Amino acid sequence: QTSTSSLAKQLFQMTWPMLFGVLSLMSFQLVNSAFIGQLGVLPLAAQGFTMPIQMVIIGIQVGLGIATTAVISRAIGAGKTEYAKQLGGLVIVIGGIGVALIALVLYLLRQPLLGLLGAPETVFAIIDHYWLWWLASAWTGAMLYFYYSVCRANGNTLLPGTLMMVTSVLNLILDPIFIFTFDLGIDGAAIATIIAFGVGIAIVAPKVAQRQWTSYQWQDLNISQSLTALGHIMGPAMLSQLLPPLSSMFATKLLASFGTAAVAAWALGSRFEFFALVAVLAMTMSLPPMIGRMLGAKEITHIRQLVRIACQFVLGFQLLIALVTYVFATPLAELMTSETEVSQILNLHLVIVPISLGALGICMLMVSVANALGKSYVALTISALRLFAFYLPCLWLGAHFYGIEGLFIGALVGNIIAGWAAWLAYQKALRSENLYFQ
Repeated sequence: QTSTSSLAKQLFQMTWPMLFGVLSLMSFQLVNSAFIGQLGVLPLAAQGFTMPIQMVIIGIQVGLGIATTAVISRAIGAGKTEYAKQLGGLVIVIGGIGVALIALVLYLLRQPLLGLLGAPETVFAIIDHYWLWWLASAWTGAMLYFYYSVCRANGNTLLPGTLMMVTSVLNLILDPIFIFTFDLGIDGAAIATIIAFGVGIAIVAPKVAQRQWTSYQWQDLNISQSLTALGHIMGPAMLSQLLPPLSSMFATKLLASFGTAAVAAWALGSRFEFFALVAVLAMTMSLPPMIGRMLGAKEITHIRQLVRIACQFVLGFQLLIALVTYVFATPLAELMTSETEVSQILNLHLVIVPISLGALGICMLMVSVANALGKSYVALTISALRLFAFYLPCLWLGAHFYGIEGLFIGALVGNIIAGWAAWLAYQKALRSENLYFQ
């Protein structure tokens, strides 16, 4: 009886610092957009065309972290102590060089990239000097995140969780000082980020080295086999990241047919989703290290128990959020926007979609769990199935025959099927190979 209780408590202590960390980031990024917005239309338009490349940088970013968490934590479970810290140092290296190359390429090809996005001619002039500072903030942020991945892989989410809160507060304070006081404008937004993340790096890196989680003594390390182990998970994981923006991207091509108010409501509605799913998002970062470590230690019974405990939480916890959002949908929508036409559409989104978020959370959880078991291709399938087989077809059918209301209903049944399909893929993955014999 203690076994279930012990696992449930281990999961909670592992997840709650990740949760407060995730909440800190999204909170600041909202306040940061308000700060940039006070500069003018053209600056805010410049930040708008930067988000596409950000989601790609972040896509590559967490793709490596997922591989890092899975490969390293499993080595610890197997008792491969030295191999675990050598990999830690290897991740920091390939992440540092790889992201530096992307950032270098992105800046050189800015003029064509903004062409495919079709930006105003004035926005080009802002990007020329903003992306220099911003891509530097992107590299710095990726590095800090890589240190976090090494911490989580060693069973520590408290330290990255704590530093995410510290890095957000510092970023919040430096924002008005560098943007307005020092009068740097939009550049001050990126500069405030480099310093906030740099200070985060200054704290975590000595701590990680102190516990010998990173090593650069690669004298007895098979580089090619180690890069194969990482790349095996990293490969499909990045592709899995390229799909969720396409869920909201392709949805805005459909949206434009119903006016400028339907689009604005969906931007707000989908923004609510991320906050309504922070618990699952945090669990996506705390569950893989536990699973990966147990897989190496052949604790297969506890893996099944933990995943089911985590599944029961997500299903029940998102049911409550759905219920709360349901009864308070009208004042919530009117609080999120003062545009009456936008509020009414958003009102409909908050009583239809949120009840499906428990199913979508399961889908998210299975993708992260599948990756932790080394099943990166099983994970990619679930992601691709969710997007092209269920979500997009259901959105389009509802939008074609029933308009904005049908589109929301489509999102509902699309998430329910996805989550139920994600669970079955998981069950099938356990029967494909006996985990007791690797």
